[PDB]
Amino acid sequence: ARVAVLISGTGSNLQALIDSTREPNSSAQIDIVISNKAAVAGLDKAERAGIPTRVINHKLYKNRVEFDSAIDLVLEEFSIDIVCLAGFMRILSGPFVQKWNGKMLNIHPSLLPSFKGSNAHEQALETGVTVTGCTVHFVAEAGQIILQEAVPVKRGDTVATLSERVKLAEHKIFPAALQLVASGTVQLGENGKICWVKEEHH
Repeated sequence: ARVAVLISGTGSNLQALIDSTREPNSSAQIDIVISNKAAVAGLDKAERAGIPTRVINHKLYKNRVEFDSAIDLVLEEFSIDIVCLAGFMRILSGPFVQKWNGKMLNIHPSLLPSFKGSNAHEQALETGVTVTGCTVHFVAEAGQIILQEAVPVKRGDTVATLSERVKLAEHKIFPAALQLVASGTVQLGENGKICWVKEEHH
């Protein structure tokens, strides 16, 4: 499967994703990294790895739909099968999300549905949970969960220490989820729920 990664900044998890696709039995290849912001660290990561990049500036389009259509055109030109969001900070339009239904992944630094939105680590700490984690899910208008990994909150943790621990888990589950979807092992059913598929090819 041909994969695109959309970013807005540092491209958190991008290197983890790249590394996984270099592995022997990978079902995925990262073929393009697209940013809505020029000269961000994630682009440099991609470029240093020899992966094509594109910058699509939202300020050059009339509205959200026009902007997302420009992204989609690039995805079409590169024959992309699957999209991963790595710190993408714009809201994708309904039409874009619908087209990419069951083919676009995102990650969140909590065990959804807990701690939705920004600052999930601070939320976990303020709430006083002893268990948090990360969730990779398909993107919807939210979206069906593919994988989750629980991560302990330790006594004395700061936002930084908890964030680093959750990031190590993300480095593991984002590529694992990508491989599941790229291989066809995990697919979105016609009923809108996750389907674990037994593949014909052995």
